[PDB]
Amino acid sequence: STGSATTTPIDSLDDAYITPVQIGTPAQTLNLDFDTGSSDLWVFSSETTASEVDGQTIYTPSKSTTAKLLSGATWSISYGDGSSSSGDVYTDTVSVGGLTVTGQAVESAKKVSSSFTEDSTIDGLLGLAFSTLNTVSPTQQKTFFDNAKASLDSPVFTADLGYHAPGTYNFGFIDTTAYTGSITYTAVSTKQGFWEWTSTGYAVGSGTFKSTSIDGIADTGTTLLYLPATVVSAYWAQVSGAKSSSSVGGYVFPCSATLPSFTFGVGSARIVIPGDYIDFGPISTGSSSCFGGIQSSAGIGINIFGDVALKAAFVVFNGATTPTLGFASK
Repeated sequence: STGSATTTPIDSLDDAYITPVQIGTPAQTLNLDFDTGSSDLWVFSSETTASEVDGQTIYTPSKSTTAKLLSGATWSISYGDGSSSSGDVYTDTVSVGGLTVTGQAVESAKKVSSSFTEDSTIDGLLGLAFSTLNTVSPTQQKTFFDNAKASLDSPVFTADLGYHAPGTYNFGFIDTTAYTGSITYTAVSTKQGFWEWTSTGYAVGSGTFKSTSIDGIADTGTTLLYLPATVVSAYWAQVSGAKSSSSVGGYVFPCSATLPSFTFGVGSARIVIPGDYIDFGPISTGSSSCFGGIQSSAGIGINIFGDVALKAAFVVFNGATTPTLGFASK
């Protein structure tokens, strides 16, 4: 089997992407944030504290003939940005782009943090990291991909995120028309439960490539590119007037700037992030200070190849017995 679904930016900045997901019988379609940095599929629901719902579409398990309470199971997750959610668990039928999993754990939120409430466009998350990170207790549950894997034509999914435009998540096949040149594959460590890999270096604009190992995660659920302070300083040094602002919470730059590109290495291959992808616009409405899309990972504890990086590539998440990651230009 295969599946193919379009993923759409939630706003003009590409802060996140939503993908429609069918849950239950008859189908209830929710728009979920596919997150290769976590491993829970959770939804706003009829059980979510009413004051914490503001415009989201909810899953109502009592209206699904295939929903079953997973007795005794609870979940609770905290994300890198400080947001969180928790609740109980149902199993139900879940379909993505024509690919159907029966008995998928659907984690129903009883509580969500303010960041989730305040984002009316995201109805939940669909985790695509390794199932070892799943938070359901006392019986850990599998991700949608893990459950689908054996049925897929090939044990892979691909992320093809757009810049200020829709893109695609495919399951079970590699669309050879969706990228240019060849896909370069690189080793993955699953030791931390992430799609963790090592970039071979970077360049800023038309500058020379610096060969240096950068360990990080491919994370569709993180907006920006978070890299070591040395790398980030070298980038922003090429933008007149750019500075790190502790009050704002990262590097800012004059909105009048033309940003240089940023290249990262994948083996001997190179992925080029155009400068415009690194512009996250005014820090507040009407400001002439703009927020940068490359930020320091110092004190995150890990480097994160988030959407800024991934949307410059066609990315293969290869879930074979020994997982790997592939990157192509597009």
